[PDB]
Amino acid sequence: MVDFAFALRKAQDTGKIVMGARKSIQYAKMGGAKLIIVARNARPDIKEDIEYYARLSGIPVYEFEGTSVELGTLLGRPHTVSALAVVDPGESAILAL
Amino acid sequence: MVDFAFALRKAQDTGKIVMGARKSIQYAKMGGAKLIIVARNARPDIKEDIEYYARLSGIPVYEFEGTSVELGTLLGRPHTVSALAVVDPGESAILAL
Repeated sequence: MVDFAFALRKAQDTGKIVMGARKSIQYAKMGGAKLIIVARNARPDIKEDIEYYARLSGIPVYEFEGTSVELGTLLGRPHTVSALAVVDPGESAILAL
Repeated sequence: MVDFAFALRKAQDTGKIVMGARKSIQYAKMGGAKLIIVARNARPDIKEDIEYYARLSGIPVYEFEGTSVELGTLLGRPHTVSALAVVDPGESAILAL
């Protein structure tokens, strides 16, 4: 990952992202996302859940170094965000390896 | 992941793959691979190790449903293979989501 916060902003403004543990799980499970992002302190059960389905389908998982509070802030949401999925990167390089 | 065994064969024959736990760890750690594959029964410490570094860099990890013995067989190696990395997919669709 390169310049995560910038890449995330670019995806959010120009692409399509979906926020929340359940929705991200639905994606890791069913497909339909290009990348799942988890907060470092996302509750263990949620992280393991996402990680299991992500390995099942080969969807990449990226751990945001910071907290669910910091991730919510980065996303401009009035609440914590523990996980999200990138459905379309838009003009972002967030998927670049 | 779609038609894993076929996709893997195509990457192996037309792209670049690297086999082994240490080499895959080096990739998950330093970048340079597009996908890490782990056998279902790869020893837990090795899986966790790869999985940690993969999350650090957002490199996708795919779990092969079968054993390290079966994975070695699939790769035509005379030994078990617990993990590998796809450096170049070649003509393969192994990276498609």
